[PDB]
Amino acid sequence: NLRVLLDTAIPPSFCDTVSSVLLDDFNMVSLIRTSPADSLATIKQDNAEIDIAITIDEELKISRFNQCVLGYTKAFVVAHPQHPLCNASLHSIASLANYRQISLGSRSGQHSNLLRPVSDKVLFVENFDDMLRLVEAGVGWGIAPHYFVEERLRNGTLAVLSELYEPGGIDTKVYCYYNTALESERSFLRFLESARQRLRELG
Amino acid sequence: NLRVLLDTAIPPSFCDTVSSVLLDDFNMVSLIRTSPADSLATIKQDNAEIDIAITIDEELKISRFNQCVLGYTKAFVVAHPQHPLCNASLHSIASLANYRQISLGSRSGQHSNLLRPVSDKVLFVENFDDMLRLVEAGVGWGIAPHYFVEERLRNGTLAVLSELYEPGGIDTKVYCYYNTALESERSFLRFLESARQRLRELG
Ligand SMILES: CCCCCCCCCc1cc(=O)c2ccccc2[nH]1
Ligand SMILES: CCCCCCCCCc1cc(=O)c2ccccc2[nH]1
Repeated sequence: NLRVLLDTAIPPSFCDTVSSVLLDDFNMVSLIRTSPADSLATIKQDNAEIDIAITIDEELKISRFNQCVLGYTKAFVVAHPQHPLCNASLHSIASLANYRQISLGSRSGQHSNLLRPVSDKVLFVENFDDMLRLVEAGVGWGIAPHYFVEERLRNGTLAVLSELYEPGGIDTKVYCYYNTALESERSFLRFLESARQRLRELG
Repeated sequence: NLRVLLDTAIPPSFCDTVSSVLLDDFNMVSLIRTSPADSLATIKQDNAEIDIAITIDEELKISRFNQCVLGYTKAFVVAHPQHPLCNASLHSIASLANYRQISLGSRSGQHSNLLRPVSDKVLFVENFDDMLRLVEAGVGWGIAPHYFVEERLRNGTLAVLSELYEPGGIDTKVYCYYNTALESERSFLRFLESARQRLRELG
C-alpha cells in the first residue's frame, strides 16, 4: 500500500516518528532511503509509485504531487580541523568557492539550486559517509546534516566553518511531497499533524 | 559613506536595530527602502553603489558581494475572509495555482524562484500596500510579511491560508549582502554580531 521515501539528510529519529504513526492507519508501509540529491528525481519516475517523500530538497510544483513543510533541521559546512580555511572565517567563508568541495552526486547528474555545489573543483560521492571519510581525510570540505557530524564535532575530528554565515548551523526546511490523492484523507492529515507536532524536538 | 538597502519585507523594527548600531562606527549612513522584488537587481547596478543589502530574496554568488543570514521572519498567504479558498484548506492550498494571485512586480520583469508567482493569473503591483488593498477587496490572494498583516488579521479583515502548508507562517530567511571590502572590517563584524543577537526577538 503506502510507500514513503526518506532522504539521508533526514535524522533517523524523524523516521521512527513517522513510521509509528502510519501503521495505526496503514497496513502495509514501505520505507525507502535515498540521497537527497536523488529524492525528487525518484518520485518523478511513475513506475516508482511513491506516495510520500520526505526531503530537504526543493522544487515548486511537481507532476502529481503537492508540497508542505514538516519542520526544520540543521546542516553544517565542515572540514578537517586544520584545513586551510579553518579558524580564519568571513573572508575565507567566501573562498569556499575556490576550495575543493565534496558534494553529493546525483544519478541524473542534475542538481537543484539548493544542492548544486558552490565551488569547483567538486568531487562527487554517493552519500554522506563517503563525504566525511574524505573531509576527515581531509581532501575538501562539505555540507552535512547535524546528526552525522555532531559525533565527530565534539570529538574534535571535524570543525565547523558555517558559523559566521549562519550561526547555529544552516537552518534548512524539511518538505513533504505527497501524492495529491492523499489531500484531505482523514489518515494523511493525522500523519502530518502528528509528525509535525512531534518534530519540534529534536531542535 | 555607508549605503544600505532594506527591503519592504523586513520588519520596520529590524531597521532601527541596524541603524542605531552603524552610527557608532559610521558617520554618514544612508538607508534605502526597496521592493524585495527589486533588492538584488538594484545592488547589481554598480552606479547604485550599495554596500549592504538586507533582503528576503536569494541568489547564490553575486558579482562583488557576499551573503550571510541575519535571522528569520514570517510571511503568510492571505485572502479575503470569504475568498472561495478560505476555510477549506489542503486540497484548496493546491488550487492557489488556479486562483488569481496578487504578486509583487519587479522593474526588470524578472523574478527569482523564491518570489516568482505560483499561479496565474497574476496581477502585479509595486508594493505590499497595493497588494493588500486588492486582497482585502478582494480580487486575488497574496503572500505578505507578518508585520503588515497581523493588524488586519486579528481584526478579521483578512484570513490566512498558509497554515496547513506551514503552520506558524512561512518561515523565511533574511539575508545580508555585503560588499566584500567589508569582510573582516572590525566595524561590519560588530554590526552583524549585534544585529543578529538582537533580531532573535521579534520572533
Ligand atoms: C558557508 C557557505 C554557505 C553555502 C551553503 C548554501 C546553503 C545550504 C544549502 C544546502 C546544501 C546542502 O548540500 C545541504 C546538504 C544537506 C542538508 C542541507 C543542505 N543545505
Ligand atoms: C501555500 C502556498 C505556499 C507557496 C509559498 C511558497 C513559499 C514562499 C516564498 C515567498 C514568496 C513571497 O512572495 C514572499 C513575500 C514576502 C516574504 C516572504 C515570501 N516568501
